[PDB]
Amino acid sequence: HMYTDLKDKVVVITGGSTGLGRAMAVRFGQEEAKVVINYYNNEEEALDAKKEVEEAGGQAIIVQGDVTKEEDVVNLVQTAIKEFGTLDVMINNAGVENPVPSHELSLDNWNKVIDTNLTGAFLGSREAIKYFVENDIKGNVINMSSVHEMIPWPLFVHYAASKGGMKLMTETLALEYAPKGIRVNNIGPGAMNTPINAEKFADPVQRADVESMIPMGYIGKPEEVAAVAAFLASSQASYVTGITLFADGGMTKYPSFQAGRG
Amino acid sequence: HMYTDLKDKVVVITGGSTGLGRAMAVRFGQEEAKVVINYYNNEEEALDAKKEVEEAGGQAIIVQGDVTKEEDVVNLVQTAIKEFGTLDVMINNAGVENPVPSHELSLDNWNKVIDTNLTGAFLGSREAIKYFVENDIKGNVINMSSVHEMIPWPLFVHYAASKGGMKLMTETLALEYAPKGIRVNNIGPGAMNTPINAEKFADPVQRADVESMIPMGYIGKPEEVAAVAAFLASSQASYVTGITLFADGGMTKYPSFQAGRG
Amino acid sequence: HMYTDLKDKVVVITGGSTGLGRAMAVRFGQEEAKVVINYYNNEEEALDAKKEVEEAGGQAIIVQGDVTKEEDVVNLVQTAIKEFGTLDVMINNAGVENPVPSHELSLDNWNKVIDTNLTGAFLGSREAIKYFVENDIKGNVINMSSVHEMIPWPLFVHYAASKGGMKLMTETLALEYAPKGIRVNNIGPGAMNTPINAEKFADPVQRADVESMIPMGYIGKPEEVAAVAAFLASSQASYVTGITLFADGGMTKYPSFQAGRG
Amino acid sequence: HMYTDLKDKVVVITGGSTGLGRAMAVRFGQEEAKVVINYYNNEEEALDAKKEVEEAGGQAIIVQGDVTKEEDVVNLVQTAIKEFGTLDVMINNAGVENPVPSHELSLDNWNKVIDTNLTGAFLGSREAIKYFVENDIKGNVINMSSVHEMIPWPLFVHYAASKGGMKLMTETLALEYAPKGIRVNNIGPGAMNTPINAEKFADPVQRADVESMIPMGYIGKPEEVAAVAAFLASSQASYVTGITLFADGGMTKYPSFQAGRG
Ligand SMILES: OC[C@H]1O[C@@H](O)[C@H](O)[C@@H](O)[C@@H]1O
Ligand SMILES: OC[C@H]1O[C@@H](O)[C@H](O)[C@@H](O)[C@@H]1O
Ligand SMILES: OC[C@H]1O[C@@H](O)[C@H](O)[C@@H](O)[C@@H]1O
Ligand SMILES: OC[C@H]1O[C@@H](O)[C@H](O)[C@@H](O)[C@@H]1O
Repeated sequence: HMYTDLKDKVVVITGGSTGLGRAMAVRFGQEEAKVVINYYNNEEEALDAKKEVEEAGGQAIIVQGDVTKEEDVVNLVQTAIKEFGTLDVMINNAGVENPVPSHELSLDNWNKVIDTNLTGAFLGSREAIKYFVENDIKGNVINMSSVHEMIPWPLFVHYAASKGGMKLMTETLALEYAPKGIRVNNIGPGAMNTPINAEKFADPVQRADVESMIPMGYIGKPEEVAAVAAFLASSQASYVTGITLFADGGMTKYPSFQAGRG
Repeated sequence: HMYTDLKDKVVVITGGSTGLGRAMAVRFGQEEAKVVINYYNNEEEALDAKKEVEEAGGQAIIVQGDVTKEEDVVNLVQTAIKEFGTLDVMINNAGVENPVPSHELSLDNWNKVIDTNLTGAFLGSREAIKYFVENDIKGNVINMSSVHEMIPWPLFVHYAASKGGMKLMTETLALEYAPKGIRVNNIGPGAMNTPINAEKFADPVQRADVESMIPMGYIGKPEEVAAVAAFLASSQASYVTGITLFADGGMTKYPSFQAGRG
Repeated sequence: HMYTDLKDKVVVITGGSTGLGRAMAVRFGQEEAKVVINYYNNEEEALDAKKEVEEAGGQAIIVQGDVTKEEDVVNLVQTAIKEFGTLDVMINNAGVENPVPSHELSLDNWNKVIDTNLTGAFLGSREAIKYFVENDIKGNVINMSSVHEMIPWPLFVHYAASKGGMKLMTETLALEYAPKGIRVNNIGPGAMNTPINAEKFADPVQRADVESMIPMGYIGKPEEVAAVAAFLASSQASYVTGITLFADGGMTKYPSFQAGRG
Repeated sequence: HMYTDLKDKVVVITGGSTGLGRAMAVRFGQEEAKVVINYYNNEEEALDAKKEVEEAGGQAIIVQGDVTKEEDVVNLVQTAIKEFGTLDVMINNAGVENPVPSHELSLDNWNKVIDTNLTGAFLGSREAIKYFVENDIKGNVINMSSVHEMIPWPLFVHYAASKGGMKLMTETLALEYAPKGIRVNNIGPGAMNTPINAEKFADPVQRADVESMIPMGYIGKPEEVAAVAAFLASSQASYVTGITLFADGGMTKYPSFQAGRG
């Protein structure tokens, strides 16, 4: 397989039962890693994810946890260490979103997205780094961001804020822990073919509309994001820290400006 | 009298009793605006500031409120509309910070900084914009960010995240409400001579350290940021929305690279 | 009379006879500065502009010069120091553009745009700064960039490259000369009502297209950019160096994402 | 070997006989690619580079060319096609630099760095894209940038400009040709252990000084950059376009801000 240094590395993935999280679990499974699949409520998908990793060539366990609960995040990293012996790669992937005019967005709804998307990533990143520091491991953090750490998003001001914060969070932790050989990076996916977008992409006018904002002309396959995660996690990215690697088919390049418009 | 168009405009300023908030309070006073001074903690400072605004040629009230409590933020905008008749410029200035190695940062300390710096600014922005939409006003929002929406800040991951989040929040709201003539901008201060820095700068070794990180060579004067706020709030900045205007004596330009090191 | 500190300052403006350069010429005229108007091609326009500056309350000369010729740029600064006694603000405004699919762009067409847009601004900046260093003056440089130092621009790769280059040039010179009190900033215009756009906008379908890409909804007025220049040149912007201040009605905020598409 | 899709891909590398260029030739040689090594004057190093590629498992030819001469760049891509059958990956790596106070930097010296670093990359990128377009190949461009497309660099204003322009050049070409499946990306190396820096890193105070601006605490090995190039060139980066992937050990994260300074 591709990245041989990933063999038997322990990888924790939050929201890892579906979409990008699942595709990442499978890919790390293809690299013969030991994957810890976090999930919120749907146990059966997690169990399904677990079997793919096994079938792909990897070891895997599943662990229930809500990333807005500190104890769950703490339990997740502890369970990983308990079961597999260590922790090598931490992937904070869980996220929620919903459209609301910003002047009508409730505090509770704002908080839910901030707590889940940003705070949960802080908690995950903290617990992993704590462990790498205490055990002198040159570990790796991957935080799942979005093109929306750069692209503003009307109706999604909570989401946009959460990823803008995630960017400075990541860049801070990378600077802080770079002297310990702990690397910290973001991935910035564009429009991806995942369960949350599977509704949106039903309407063929909606699918076309979204595709019109992707310069490469297609909605990303989750495996294309998982490829970026495996690269970033590997010793191939040894000198890469504090970055956001956008995998968006050009979406951050301002799709309205194609053909010399403007 | 510089920006005549600011005369009699209503300007609400969270944390307007000390530091940059006070400096801005005074400045809109010099432009003879109606300044609403929010304070949390210390009425005697707020009273002293209400005075300066009045001497400078302005009108002023003081309103107690915690920016992390929704009712306090809603009450603040409502109070401005009761006392002065309307709202023209919403300035979200309140912020806090404290150094903690990130792997040792507690969730509550993380939450306090996020709640204060980012969520309070969201609440402030939301309440102002709502007032602007429903009443057909081409209002203005200034969000007080930091060089640290761009410069990462070890020991201050919570603060950095809050300002990174404020950037995307500001940019989203600027895009979302631009077609309505509502402008939304950030100011990015560097190291300013304010109460938030008084302990740091009292230590002559630390003042010297901070100064060596400012290309222009001096710690900023709070009135140098207030000049930026007056400009942005004015119709001089009519085509200017969604920006962060750094007032940092060059700090974002990478102080370690002066004289061609690297 | 807004920025009183600008009274009697010497302001050199390349391409100051039309468009934004003219708008800026007039504006420093209103601040009663001494405006030196560089023009390349068309004395009758430059004469018409010299007039407006004089009517507005300013003093003005016109100086013929090609910004791609070093002797012309050196002569221009020298002429300003001969006619007016000194130099206070150097504004590098001259720029050109034309659409060509990039894979069909000729080296000479690439070179013309680079030479004009970036190298001319370097030469202008260099000559002004040299004058500032050797004579202990806390002078000011404004470089006229574009939303396209950030927004990529198919069919205009040469123009985009020139402005991306202008950004790093400006930022380097701001850092390099900050300890001397010399400030160096960019302005980033969006789509402005100028001669460079007259053909584009004459076509009502094209004017409508461009307008749909501006969040604020209108093509910018040249005086809205000149307001930004007056601010930056003033001592109001004393702590502001190394920035790009976009005046673009929100264009850099990603027009394709209005209303939550994506 | 790692990226099997790279087997027998034709890769052109400018300045590919030494430093990062050489390390990239070798790595692509390790992936059993066919490498075309451009070089300026030192034929013997090129010949050495050629043999490593062969010994690493790859096919290779060498070709003399000055990237400031259009005919040489045109000849380079033509020779690649002549000899190997096609072109798949174009890598514009050639670059020069030298320290000069900016107000003393000559036009000729400015031009040399602009012509080499930026214009040469445009020429290389153009010739490759022309070929991919005419032959419906989903080819790949990698432009060698620097941390200095983001980090300003006093005494190196020409270099900083050239890479700032390279960034917008790349991002433009990525947006323009994304609909054809042609990806265009930058790599942003920090301080790397290469012939040009081999002088600087002799002085142990200079080596230490440079290392003090690398958060990860070491000067990059050229192979760590070559790893990024192989990733970007591969179908693993299928959804990655228009990006700059910094490989700088954290240098862009503002090294002066370590330990909560500022
Ligand atoms: O680091 C520069 C400055 O950034 C500001 O946002 C902080 O409030 C200061 O405490 C700090 O000195
Ligand atoms: O400053 C970091 C590094 O940047 C690169 O672009 C330069 O070529 C190196 O010489 C330098 O050490
Ligand atoms: O695309 C927005 C605008 O950018 C400016 O820099 C160009 O000069 C205009 O022609 C263009 O309309
Ligand atoms: O807007 C592009 C994409 O950004 C992602 O962050 C969101 O989760 C997707 O739903 C969206 O389609």
